[PDB]
Amino acid sequence: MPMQMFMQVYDEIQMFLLEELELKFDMDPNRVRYLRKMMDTTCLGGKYNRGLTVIDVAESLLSLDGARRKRVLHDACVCGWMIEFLQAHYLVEDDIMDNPDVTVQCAINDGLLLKSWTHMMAMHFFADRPFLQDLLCRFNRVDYTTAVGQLYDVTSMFDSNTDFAEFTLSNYKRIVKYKTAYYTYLLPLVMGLIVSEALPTVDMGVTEELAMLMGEYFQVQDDVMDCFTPPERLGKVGTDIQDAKCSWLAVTFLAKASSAQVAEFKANYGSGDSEKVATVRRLYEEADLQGDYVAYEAAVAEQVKELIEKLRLCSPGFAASVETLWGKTYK
Amino acid sequence: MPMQMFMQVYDEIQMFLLEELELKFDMDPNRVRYLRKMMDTTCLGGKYNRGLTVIDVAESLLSLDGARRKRVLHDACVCGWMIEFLQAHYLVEDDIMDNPDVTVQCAINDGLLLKSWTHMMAMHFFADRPFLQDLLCRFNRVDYTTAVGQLYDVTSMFDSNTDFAEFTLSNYKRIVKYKTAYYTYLLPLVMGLIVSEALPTVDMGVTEELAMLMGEYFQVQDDVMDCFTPPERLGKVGTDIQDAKCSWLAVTFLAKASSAQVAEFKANYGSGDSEKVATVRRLYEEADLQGDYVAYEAAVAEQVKELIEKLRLCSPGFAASVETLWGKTYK
Ligand SMILES: O=C(O)Cc1c(Cl)sc2ccc(Cl)cc12
Ligand SMILES: O=C(O)Cc1c(Cl)sc2ccc(Cl)cc12
Repeated sequence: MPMQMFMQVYDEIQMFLLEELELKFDMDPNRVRYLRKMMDTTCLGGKYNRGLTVIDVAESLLSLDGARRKRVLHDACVCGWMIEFLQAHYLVEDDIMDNPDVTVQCAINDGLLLKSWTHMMAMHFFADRPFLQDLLCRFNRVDYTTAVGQLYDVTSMFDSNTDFAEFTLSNYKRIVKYKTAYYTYLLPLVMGLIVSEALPTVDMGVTEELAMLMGEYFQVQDDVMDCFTPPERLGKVGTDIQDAKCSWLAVTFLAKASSAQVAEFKANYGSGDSEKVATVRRLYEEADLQGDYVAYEAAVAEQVKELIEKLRLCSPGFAASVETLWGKTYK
Repeated sequence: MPMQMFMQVYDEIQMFLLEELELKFDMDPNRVRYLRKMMDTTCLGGKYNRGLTVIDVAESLLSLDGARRKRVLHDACVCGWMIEFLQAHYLVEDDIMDNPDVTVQCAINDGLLLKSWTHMMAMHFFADRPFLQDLLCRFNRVDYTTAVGQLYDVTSMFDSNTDFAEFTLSNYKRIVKYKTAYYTYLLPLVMGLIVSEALPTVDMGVTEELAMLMGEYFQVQDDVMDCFTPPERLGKVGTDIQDAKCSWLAVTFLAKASSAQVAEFKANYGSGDSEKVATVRRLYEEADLQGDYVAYEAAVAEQVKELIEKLRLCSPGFAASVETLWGKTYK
């Protein structure tokens, strides 16, 4: 029922958006079909973890009358597609960042449309909901937060706009929090609470802390996999070393390497050269970073498991949905 | 007083946005100063016609108590900077469209921040205004409209996503309406009405029609200047011919050229080659398009002058501000 409902609502949102373009925006069929294909290409195919989290949160909060239920679950699905479309928008923007060219014009246009669609679907489906303004404001603030996170990320290896000054655990956590944790972990949880009209019934502090911790757990595992998981298993080519990213491996290595090992890391980091990437990997391996990875994740897991209990004392149904979100990350 | 007030409010908005980043978003001074410079580079230096239109509309509607006045004029300035920042965002996106590259990453990031800033400044300055929701919805709808206009523009010379099928006056007007007229002419006028709480006191039909007509007048003159005004006088290098744009010159020429002249236009349009661009210019000159330009603009001017009178019958103060907006275009 969750996935089936989520896909049924996608068809509903898509038909609304496309009929609106045809009826109110003067769009010709060739362009409508082009946008149907583009929307399917960019919004479908993933795991829908962000979107499905909204549904899971709402169902927990209404179970713990069928007129309110049907409405809350539909609202949860629209909110879920708002986050999936926001994610689709970020992926398009990232694809331009890693590239009279009409393909680049179309990618920029696609990025703008996908973001505009999050507002169009909200303004329509939640038109007479009293939560519309708060939902829009929290969504916009989270989107802004992500752009700020991207600035921190993209400029991590620079400043005074090659320096390893910002290669610290505190800065790594700043990047993860802003760039990923707010829209991936916090926003789905918050949206599920908004639609359920149960936003003031939860300790936001513990929830924000949980979102940041789960985001941190996810990114550390993501960083390790980028470097060590082979492309056929990973589903992409890992480029963090070449890109000179402020990764968990890089910041952890710099705190435990010797002066000559740091000098060796500095001379080989941020290069496309196969042997320099391999030298970096050798340094991570020899510094027993994969042993430290196990313990770091376990300590984060202990903190997550503890905070869910504090949340469960005042918000039991919500804590079980935060538990399922965690199980999807801990997997 | 208008420009002085507008610039004073810019300093206020800038300091709010930058202090918010420093205090609430964990931003380091080097990045705050970088964003201050980027905001100044992208948002300042223009004529502020869109932003100043908001101020001019508000002042007409409150003159025709100092507590309501001071508030309405400040609100007009924030709305004006929302449109100027929206314009700054479109220009950045256009600059990416005409281009581990950190400069491209930063331009994409700049585009996202400038748009997010329109929401951040609205959510703060209008936090307890009853018009906040309507303002956000009308602004978002206009932004979406512009992205749709960009799709029509960028794909005008294509379809089934080189065809001159879409090189028609009706399609030219569709591009102008969506791509330019809604955010340049309609939005400043609408925002000035919103802040003045005088939105239901005007015939929206005549206003929308005026915005579309002024946008059309502006674009026809802009298209002609792109082709015939030399770069030192124009302030840019005119590239419409090379880019194979659906310009007023191209659509007007195709309706009055002979089969062999159309064949000559088709073989030379959309090329960077100096002699092919010159052949296109020769065709426009020989088809007496600059004679037709004079009459087309005069007919549009007659329609504009007439509709302002209809508007003046029920909304006199507003009509004088629509007259000043028109004088800035007719110049
Ligand atoms: O869905 C993604 O993009 C990344 C992703 C995983 Cl991989 S596991 C997981 C668990 C929860 C959430 Cl919200 C996201 C994710
Ligand atoms: O300001 C611009 O970008 C273009 C522009 C002119 Cl050039 S004259 C004029 C008159 C009114 C408005 Cl709203 C815009 C313009």
